[PDB]
Amino acid sequence: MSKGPAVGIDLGTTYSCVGVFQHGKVEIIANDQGNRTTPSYVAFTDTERLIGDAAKNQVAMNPTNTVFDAKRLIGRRFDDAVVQSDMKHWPFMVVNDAGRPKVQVEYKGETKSFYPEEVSSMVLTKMKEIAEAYLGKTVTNAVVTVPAYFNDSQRQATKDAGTIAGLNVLRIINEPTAAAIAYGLDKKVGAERNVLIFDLGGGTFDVSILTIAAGIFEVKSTAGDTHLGGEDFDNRMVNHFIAEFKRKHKKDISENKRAVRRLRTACERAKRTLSSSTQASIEIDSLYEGIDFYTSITRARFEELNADLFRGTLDPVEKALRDAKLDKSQIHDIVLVGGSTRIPKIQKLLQDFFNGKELNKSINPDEAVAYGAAVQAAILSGDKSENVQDLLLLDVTPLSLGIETAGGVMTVLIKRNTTIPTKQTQTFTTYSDNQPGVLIQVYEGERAMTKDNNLLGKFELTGIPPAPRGVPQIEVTFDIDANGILNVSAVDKSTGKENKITITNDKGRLSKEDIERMVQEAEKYKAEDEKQRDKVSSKNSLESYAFNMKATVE
Repeated sequence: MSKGPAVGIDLGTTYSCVGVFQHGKVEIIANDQGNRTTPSYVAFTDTERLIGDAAKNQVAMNPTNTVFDAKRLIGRRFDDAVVQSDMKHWPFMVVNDAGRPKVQVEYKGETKSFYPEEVSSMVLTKMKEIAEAYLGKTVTNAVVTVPAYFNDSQRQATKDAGTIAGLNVLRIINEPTAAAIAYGLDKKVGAERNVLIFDLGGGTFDVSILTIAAGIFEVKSTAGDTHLGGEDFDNRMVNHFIAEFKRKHKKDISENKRAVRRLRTACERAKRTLSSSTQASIEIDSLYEGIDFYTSITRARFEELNADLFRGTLDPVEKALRDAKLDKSQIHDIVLVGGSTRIPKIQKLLQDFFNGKELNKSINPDEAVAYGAAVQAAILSGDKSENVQDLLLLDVTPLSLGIETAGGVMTVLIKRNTTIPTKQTQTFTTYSDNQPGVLIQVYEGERAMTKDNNLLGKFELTGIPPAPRGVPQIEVTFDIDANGILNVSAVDKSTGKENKITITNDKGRLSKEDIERMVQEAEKYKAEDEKQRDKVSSKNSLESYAFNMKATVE
């Protein structure tokens, strides 16, 4: 049963990467031309379909038929605005075939249209063969990564792209998570940990704040820039020089395209140099009108030229940190991913922002994602990962615990991940005037409304002395002992009367899967939720009725 291990793939916008976990080590597969990453390009000519390095190298000559940025369409509807705004930036065509987009090209003389998922399948196919060449055995099982903001639609389209290329997609995990996995930030289990994934690619920038605990991943917030990346920084260097030329020789090399191409390439190499040297040389023989161009930029002017672009970097970090509701100091880990994160200045800013905290960057930033996806791929096929046999780990709550408050809303008493033997208490009041009593109803789950969580038990507390709405004081208590049992009790603070219910939290009633499946939903609905997070107000208990009364309109 050793006919094909597991394959991890980072389906990136501009480039893609495929690695594999073999012999207790991750290995990033180089392609047929020696590259670790492969351009996500698919060119169509009158004699063949090109993919990867080969397609991209001829883009200059066959612009209208060399497609790229398919990841920006995947799962979307032709009328999506994001799509309408992007189309305006591409050489090739996008047509609307019954609601969904299709790139149209001239292939072998004929006009052809392709769904995005297919364009991607072509990328995954070259990726698949890259692996099969290295492994010498057919590749079938693969983990494909995707951005955290992607919606169900996009996830399924990314998944269809793999099955179209004969790939069985074990699972789709988020790029921020895959990154964390590559750095084994999950296997560090103990206290709850917050992780900020700082991803700066060739043209995409994404910030993610993850909370890991008990090997479970929850996406707290996402933020970034969908049109910012390395390319942009090179541009800053390219115009710099165009001007410098026009100023030295009173000649604008803009007319000539090849001149510009040559310029942009020289700058691309200089940027790389600048990440590890304080200067970079620029030598182009007969750049424009026979004129030779020989100069050199200092990291300082490079930084000066992208000054705003670089600092702007922290805004999405700040935003993300806010939407995640926590201070910079509450971040346990910072992870660097994306080629652009090699730029000294970017690192300086990120680190000076966190007061010198150490940055996780040892793993090639371009491979981190493909790397982790490869690691996650093994575990789902056969890989030693039983850390729960050394002694006694840290027992925390699997799912948030709580009670229904007027309106049918969830009010947590003990959020998930709280150490195990703890008792949390909170006070409530009646909703309407002279309320007979309150209905205590224990709920579990991570969603905002109780209808979206699981009901574990309920008990009433009658005998509340008639009082103006908001006067009675009921002290609810959630007590969880060592062995995991939950005891929910309510006390009317004006009399001493109480009532309790013991809930059997014992038995593997929740597998790793259930938790995740549920956390994923909570983040998939973080909006309807963070917005429903304003429906009513306060902590008051319903007139002794579960929100299982008559539902109304839309």
